[PDB]
Amino acid sequence: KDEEWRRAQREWNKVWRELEQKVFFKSLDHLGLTFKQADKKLLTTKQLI
DNA sequence: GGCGGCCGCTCTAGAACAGGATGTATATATCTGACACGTGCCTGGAGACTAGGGAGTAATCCCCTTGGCGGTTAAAACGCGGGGGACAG
Repeated sequence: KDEEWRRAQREWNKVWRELEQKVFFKSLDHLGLTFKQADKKLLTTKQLI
């Protein structure tokens, strides 16, 4: 059971890491995730007025 | 002495229960008639082979649906009045 759980963890490890490589940095971005819409919303004429 | 109130008595009726009735549930007896087993083929699938052609895969590309924004006014939702219909009878 230990050996099979170990190799199960081993081949799950690669997909786990490749998913976390693109997930973690985007997760750390909080304001920048909504920046693509907030910049369009707030850099307008009436907002600056 | 008269009358309202209370309790007992008999009348009546709803309902649970038992018995009769008639059309089906079964216990054999026996028929019987297709069921499946055996046989004899024999005719269509399978091994093997030849050839070729349509899709799997790779690449591209441009295109089209998803996410994502607001504006706005049409509309969903809430609530009040009420009114005509579903349903019990």
